[PDB]
Amino acid sequence: GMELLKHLSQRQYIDGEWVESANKNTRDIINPYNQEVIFTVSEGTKEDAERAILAARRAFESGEWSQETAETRGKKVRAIADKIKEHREALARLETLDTGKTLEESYADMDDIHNVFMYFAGLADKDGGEMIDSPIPDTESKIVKEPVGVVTQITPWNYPLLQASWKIAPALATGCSLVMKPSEITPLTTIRVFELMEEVGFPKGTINLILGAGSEVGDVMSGHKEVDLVSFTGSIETGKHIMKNAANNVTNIALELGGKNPNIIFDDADFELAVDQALNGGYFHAGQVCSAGSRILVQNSIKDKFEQALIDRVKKIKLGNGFDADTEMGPVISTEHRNKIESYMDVAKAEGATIAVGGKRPDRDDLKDGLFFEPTVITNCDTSMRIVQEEVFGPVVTVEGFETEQEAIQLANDSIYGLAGAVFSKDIGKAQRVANKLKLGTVWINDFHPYFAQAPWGGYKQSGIGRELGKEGLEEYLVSKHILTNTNPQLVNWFSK
Amino acid sequence: GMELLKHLSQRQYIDGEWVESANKNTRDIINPYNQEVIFTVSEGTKEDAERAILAARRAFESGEWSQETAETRGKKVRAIADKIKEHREALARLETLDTGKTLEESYADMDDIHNVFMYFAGLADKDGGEMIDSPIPDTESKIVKEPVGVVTQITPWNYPLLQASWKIAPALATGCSLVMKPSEITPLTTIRVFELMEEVGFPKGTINLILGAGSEVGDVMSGHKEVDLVSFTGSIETGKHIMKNAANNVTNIALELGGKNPNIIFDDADFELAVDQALNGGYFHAGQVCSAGSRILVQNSIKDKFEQALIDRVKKIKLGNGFDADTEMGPVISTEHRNKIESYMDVAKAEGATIAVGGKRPDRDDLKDGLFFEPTVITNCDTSMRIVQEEVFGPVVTVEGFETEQEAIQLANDSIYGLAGAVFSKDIGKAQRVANKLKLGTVWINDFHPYFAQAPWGGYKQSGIGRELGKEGLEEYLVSKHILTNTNPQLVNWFSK
Amino acid sequence: MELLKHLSQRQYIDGEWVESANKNTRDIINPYNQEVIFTVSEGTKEDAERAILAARRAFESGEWSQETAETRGKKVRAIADKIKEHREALARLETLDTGKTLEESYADMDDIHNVFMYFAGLADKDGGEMIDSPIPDTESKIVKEPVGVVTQITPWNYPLLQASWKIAPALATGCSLVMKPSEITPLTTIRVFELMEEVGFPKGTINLILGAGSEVGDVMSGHKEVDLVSFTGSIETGKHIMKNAANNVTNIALELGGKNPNIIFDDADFELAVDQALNGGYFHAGQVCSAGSRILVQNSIKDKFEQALIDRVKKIKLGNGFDADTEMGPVISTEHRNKIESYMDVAKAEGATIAVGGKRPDRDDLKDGLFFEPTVITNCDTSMRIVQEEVFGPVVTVEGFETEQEAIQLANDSIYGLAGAVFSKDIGKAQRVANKLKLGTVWINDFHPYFAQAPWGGYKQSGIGRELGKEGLEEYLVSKHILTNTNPQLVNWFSK
Amino acid sequence: LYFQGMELLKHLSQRQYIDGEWVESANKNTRDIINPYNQEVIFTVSEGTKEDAERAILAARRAFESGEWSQETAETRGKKVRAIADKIKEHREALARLETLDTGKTLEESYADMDDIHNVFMYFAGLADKDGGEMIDSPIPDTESKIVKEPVGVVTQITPWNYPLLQASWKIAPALATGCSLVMKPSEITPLTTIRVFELMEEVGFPKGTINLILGAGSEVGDVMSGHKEVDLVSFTGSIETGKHIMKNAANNVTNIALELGGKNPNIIFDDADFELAVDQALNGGYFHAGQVCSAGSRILVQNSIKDKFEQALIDRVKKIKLGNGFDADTEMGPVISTEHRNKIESYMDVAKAEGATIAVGGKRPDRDDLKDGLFFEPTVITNCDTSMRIVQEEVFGPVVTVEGFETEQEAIQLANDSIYGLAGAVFSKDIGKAQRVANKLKLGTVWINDFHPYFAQAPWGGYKQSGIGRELGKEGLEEYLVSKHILTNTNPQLVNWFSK
Ligand code: NA
Ligand code: NA
Ligand code: NA
Ligand code: NA
Ligand code: NA
Ligand code: NA
Repeated sequence: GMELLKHLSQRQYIDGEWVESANKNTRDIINPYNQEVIFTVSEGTKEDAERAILAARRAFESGEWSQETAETRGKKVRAIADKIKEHREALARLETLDTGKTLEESYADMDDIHNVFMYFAGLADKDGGEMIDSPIPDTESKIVKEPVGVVTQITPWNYPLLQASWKIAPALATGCSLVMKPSEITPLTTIRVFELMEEVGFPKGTINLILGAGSEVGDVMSGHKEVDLVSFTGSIETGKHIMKNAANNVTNIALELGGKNPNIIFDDADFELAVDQALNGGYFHAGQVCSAGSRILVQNSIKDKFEQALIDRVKKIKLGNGFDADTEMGPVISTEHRNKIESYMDVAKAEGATIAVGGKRPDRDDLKDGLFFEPTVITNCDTSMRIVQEEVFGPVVTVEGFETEQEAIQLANDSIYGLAGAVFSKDIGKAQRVANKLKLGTVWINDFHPYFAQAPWGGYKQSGIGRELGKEGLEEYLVSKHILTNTNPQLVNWFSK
Repeated sequence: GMELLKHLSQRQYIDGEWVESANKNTRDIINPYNQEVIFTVSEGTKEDAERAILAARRAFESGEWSQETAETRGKKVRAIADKIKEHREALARLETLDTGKTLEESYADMDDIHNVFMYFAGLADKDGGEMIDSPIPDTESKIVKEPVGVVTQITPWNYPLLQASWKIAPALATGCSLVMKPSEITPLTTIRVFELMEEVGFPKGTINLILGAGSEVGDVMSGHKEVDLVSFTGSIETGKHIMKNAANNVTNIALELGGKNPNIIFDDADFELAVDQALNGGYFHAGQVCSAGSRILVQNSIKDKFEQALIDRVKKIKLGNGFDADTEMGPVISTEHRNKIESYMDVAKAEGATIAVGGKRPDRDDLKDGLFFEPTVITNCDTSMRIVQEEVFGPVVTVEGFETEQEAIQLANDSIYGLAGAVFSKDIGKAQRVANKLKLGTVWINDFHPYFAQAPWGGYKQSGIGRELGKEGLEEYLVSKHILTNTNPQLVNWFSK
Repeated sequence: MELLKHLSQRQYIDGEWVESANKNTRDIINPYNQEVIFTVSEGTKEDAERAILAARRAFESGEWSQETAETRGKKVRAIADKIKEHREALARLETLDTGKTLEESYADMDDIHNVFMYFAGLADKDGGEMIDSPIPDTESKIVKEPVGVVTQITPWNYPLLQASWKIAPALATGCSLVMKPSEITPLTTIRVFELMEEVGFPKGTINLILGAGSEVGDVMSGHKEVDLVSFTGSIETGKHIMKNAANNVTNIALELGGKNPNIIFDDADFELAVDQALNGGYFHAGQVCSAGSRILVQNSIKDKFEQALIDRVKKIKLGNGFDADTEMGPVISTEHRNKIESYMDVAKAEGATIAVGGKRPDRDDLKDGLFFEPTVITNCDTSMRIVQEEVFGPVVTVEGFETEQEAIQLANDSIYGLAGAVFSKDIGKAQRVANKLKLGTVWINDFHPYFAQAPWGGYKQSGIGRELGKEGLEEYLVSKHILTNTNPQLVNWFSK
Repeated sequence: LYFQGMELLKHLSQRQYIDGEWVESANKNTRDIINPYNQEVIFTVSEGTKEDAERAILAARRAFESGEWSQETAETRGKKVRAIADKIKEHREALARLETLDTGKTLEESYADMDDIHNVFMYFAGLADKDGGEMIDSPIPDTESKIVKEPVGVVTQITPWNYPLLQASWKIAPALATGCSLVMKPSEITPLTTIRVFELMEEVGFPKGTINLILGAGSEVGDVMSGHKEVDLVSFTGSIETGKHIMKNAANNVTNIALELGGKNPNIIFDDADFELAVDQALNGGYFHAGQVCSAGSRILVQNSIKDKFEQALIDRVKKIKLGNGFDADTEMGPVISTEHRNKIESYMDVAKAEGATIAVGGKRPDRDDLKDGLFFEPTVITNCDTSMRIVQEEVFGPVVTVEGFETEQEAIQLANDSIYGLAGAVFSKDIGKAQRVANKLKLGTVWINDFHPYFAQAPWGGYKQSGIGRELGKEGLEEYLVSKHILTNTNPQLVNWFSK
């Protein structure tokens, strides 16, 4: 469906105007299902990014949005939520066109996105600070929460609009001015949400959209002196660089990098549930969702049976066009990403692991032109291997065995990451013991994947800094100010007269 | 009084043992009043720092402190507070010996320190997380707050034990394990507080003290993979380096880097109060306290009179030995710091400002051997000058005029810093308008200097990242985990059978 | 006429619009002309019992109480949207029923929308706490649940606004409710129940009882299946309700109005203070719960203030609330106008001066309605009954004071504690006074503001508990401490 | 005849404490305090008058209005509350012995109590300066909106005979931490530890009138404490009948009430419970403090497949419970509190019989020589009963348990909730998921999963339904002693011009 695109903007949005790149450069956007060019958009310059940042500062300083009532900001955020639902069908199709995920996955996404905006809309006017009981007589002490200021927001290619919603909603609810740059390879739904936000109506410069991967654009967004918070979701290497650049101005950072999310299955788990959720954990969005569970840890007494049950089902996963109802798994996002996955299979082999199923591009005629990769299970591996220690971010799972509860915890925590993970067991007490010991921002007990606006999401260790979603997510966009009034000021007379 | 030192430890404290440096290196500690060597301590190695970090990790993982009840942690933090009060006299004298500040200032410090530990002791068991209303039927969602983990803590020379208290108290209250390194030039009260903490009794490895050059062990304390939070208070250049190092492991950072704190005096201020508090803001601890007000902004109609009234009083400030009750202002901290202050006077002159009073080392016989510098007032300057834009951190103030409320706000915000500031005016409504527009973490209305454990302290912009003190200060030492239990788990059956 | 042509005339119990069990009815009056405008069911005590039992059944079924908080919020938001959609007709109905101006009713409907919206947004924002247990190997959590079955009795001043303050949190939290509006002003409440039915809630979640039938109030306050009784109205009725609630140790929330003081210092903005004294005294003919009937004015400006106030009072335009030029409508009922008249007799007997007003207006177009002239009473003091007792009408008293300390002492010399104002350009002084006033809401250089984001309620005899804000929501929740011992060991205290 | 235990009462005050002075009753009336172990008079104290209570209330109001305590910094109030806590620990031994002397409970139970009481004061000391209100994001442009929390004002506090000093600590600690002024009246039959804690509080030092102690059950004293116009909150713990009367009196001034009236606390034992744990905890639930603690579990609901075995195991152990002097280390259960209370328990056994229940064991006063003079009653198990009986529907507050069977999870929940009460209860099952389902459906302020009795200052305690109004302990408990004030400042006030000029 190209007609989606006939009225879609191809430009950046800076200081209230849809504008081309300063040098008129463009980029061709691809559909991963067939590798065909589907759209062409502006490829911005570092100067365009600077300009958007300066526009955001100007707007912030003008106070039109930062001084708007929180109730009114909430209404405007709610109007965005309603736009998302109104345009659910076209937004879902656009996300499927751009990212390759199934239309059913995109629908679920748009429902979630609506709920993200709705949550933050409702939160906007619920906490402006606190009154402090001052330990000094005849003083009044209060903490006032203000918008952090100017924020730069960089989003990834896995769930572009969802990740955008997680950043935009609190930023707008709190009164910040923002500059957003989506992944250079998946900008379509982000352009669309900016059109919608423009329709809702915000003061000029409050929201700005930069497009591309232009030289130093990232560096400007992370290193500009007028930025108060840089919020980045993406690769670990890029994130570290971003944090180093933010240091030059002592700028707050929020990072969500990925993680190797463990899926711990005890022998007293509901076996069929555990297999089902291992599949779901490994292969939803071809294993590219941030919540993906690529590291299965299964108790030794059920390991052999578990491995086979998993493989039996992996063999039946239906690959195809995300627009087709029968498709269960779409393609991976890009050539570069598929190549990384292929190199990892080589690593697995070199280390002596077994490719139990999958591990190559599918041959089928209707899959030949797209960026498909078979769902894969790697067995006979251990925590010392690169394939276990490094996240591939593809439709690939590893399987390790464990003997004891203590061992499962130790193995699961033997990782540089700390994003999310699950424990499966009918023994809820045991599951809760494991959950309390796992160094992960989210632990699921007898589930896999859930996240929602009402609860914070983020990582321990190298999976990130800070939180998105929930009240903690909103707090990344606020800054505290202690105003202390002396209501009966007297000279101190410490120095001589 | 060097009997204060006859049983003071000269060693580091690592994994429950007082130990020398791995290479037996030492450093001579000086009294700034007379530049005499007063004590010799171990000068630790980068391997000593690594060892302390590994000990903190081991202890953390053992759970003896991290899994102790919050109530019990609070009792132990309270026992520290009680030790501080019990040893108030000797601790105050030690701080005066090491830092040069007056004994009265040290006494006030020790009272404050007691109150910091007491506040956090009381906070320890007041919030373990929250229950979330899950949007998914048949699920329980909770957010549990855990200690962040292993923390490294680097403190400055201005208020060594105070700054230590701000970091140690929440770290211990929340169940973290810590490695602390005080300023290489002022370690004495920090050594002493470690002896006191050891007496209170903590599991081995919970607290560790490293001594010596930040240039040796700093990179390890900021860049080690087993650290979960690096908390640094000190110079801006060092802080940026520390944050860039922390990025290598995506490590949380908390920074307080000082600031050029404005003191805004309107023509309807209580005049005598404003002069008094300008003196206090400029010259308490020879202008070296983090709350110092070096940038005075005074309304033009009272400026000429204000300048003279300030100068009249500056001429009478009594410099001397901090142990002498008549002393109002002690020396500055070191040769290096005094040299920086002298270079700044040269800058002021080169830029065309006037040294209205002071601006040199005092001549008097009893002051000749110490690191004294005269309280100084610089006039005829403006916001474009280096002397206005750069913080000297000494007994020096600049005076700028302003015509309007709007101008005062614009000038005060024309700075890279954002730590604290004051507004003086009998028109409380106007003071509140100004306070709301100042980009500062603390604004005082008709006061100067107050800070206290009940309220968060920290900076906007280049003054820092995060907060110390208050509930927010405690929160730096916690991490959130969302535990989601599915209480009626069903297969999803997204994939084929 | 078409405004009422499709409006239900019945009660709403367990998902059905029903007549009274005895088919009794009550004629509803328009205070502007005293004409009967509508006829509705006058329920029985058995009807009230049946609604309470229906609410309990629904609560126990869990369809609403176990609905997700996010979904409950969407439903409460849908109510808010209905209010805005029907803003025009709802405003006209409130004016018809209560007599207040159409402009006042419009403002009301905008506010009511915002009340539902606020609570919709709050519904899913706090489910309880994790506690750091002092017992090793235990998990301690506090789960917040709906309080249960709630009865809600509302007054005649701002019927739909007061209904919104109660309904919004009750629904957001998952309670089941039984509401009874003032017998004399049920129209907008019937309408909002039609709208809520359209939004769609499980049968029994919401129920509407109409009337002042024998023992109906007593059933709503004294039934064993009720978990909270929330009442807004007169002090005498509130006390009776609390005594009845005691028979089952039932939570009560009460809002009983108050003598709200308006303190004007000589350094106030003078014209602002006169303007706001008028607004405080005479908005809704002085019948709004935020009304300021007790003016305390500093002696040095008192004479000038009194005359400025009187000059303006003489020009206040009385008339039909539907007419744009009307500034003040009639009072609510014959009984209420009679209470106001008896208070003027008291004022005279005590030796106060009726400086202006104090009687029914004569004008031809006003003759048939329940009008009472805006009134200013001067030369009075805190020892008088007129100053100690609130009349809740278009009447203000004026007392002088010399000092800040005296103003505070006078303002606190009252059984009430609902709201009040301080007018002064000296903000530090206004803040000192505000901190010392025993009132749930204090305005500095303003009069009347209230809003869903902040709690409203009274100290002393003005009430128990709060409505609006997070505290208001909390009246509809109950805390449960669930403590799990994760390594239970025998205690072995008793011998084996 | 002298013995070292006399040092315990020799210097203990016998008077009330009003407006900073230890004073006798206005009419010099006194009351004899008894030790329930031997029914001997152990001490004589003032029995105050209604005028004494009025005077204390007026003193509290005066003090509150003076602001010396209400305007003290929260930090400083916390230090003072902490000093009280430290006094409790310092005098732990004597306070425990005194509580055992006055109430009859074992010395080990009193020791545990004093540790708890210390922790209560410590918890509130720590809480005192942690929340002064909120800044509100105002929907009106050019306004500032804040909520300031103030002490509620003058509070009256009436405590029961079961855990006199513990219940006193639950009330005093938040009242002082928040800056209220208080008037406290302990149970007329158990005032000793309350007098002692007032001596200790006076040592710590508070402004005159901030704390006041009334003693007795004098005519209309209760009525003055619940119905006086100068009171802002009445907090009562005790019987349901008294609580209702108190609430009705509080209504005359529209006065806030906080009530804790006890309850019939269910102990639900599934067939997949740890059997020996469940029998152990059923004993603990039924018989700690002779079943007089407020957390007592008198209503056992046991799944039918293990009911017979459970009933016999319970009875086998009940036969071995050691009754005796609370001061003796071997004592497992002490006497009941008074003659009137023991009589109520005896009349309930008559009711049980009339209704057709079986007294499986106990049900009478013990015969043994060393128990003959005290207010002892045998630990009792009543079987073959059902939810329609008075003995199941009404709480006896003694060393008595009833045992009902149930077949299903749904049935257990239904039966457990078929009660006018709502204080606390337990679920025993190795199936934690099931226990959690049951816990969420029970209409009780506290639910224990595989435990019985725990309460602590960090978590609120209170009842649904007729067990009470409001909460004690935790942040919610502190909040009973605070009142909210919304201060709204218009920072750019403009005339409205609604009325014509
Ligand atoms: Na991290
Ligand atoms: Na300085
Ligand atoms: Na910063
Ligand atoms: Na009125
Ligand atoms: Na009240
Ligand atoms: Na109740």
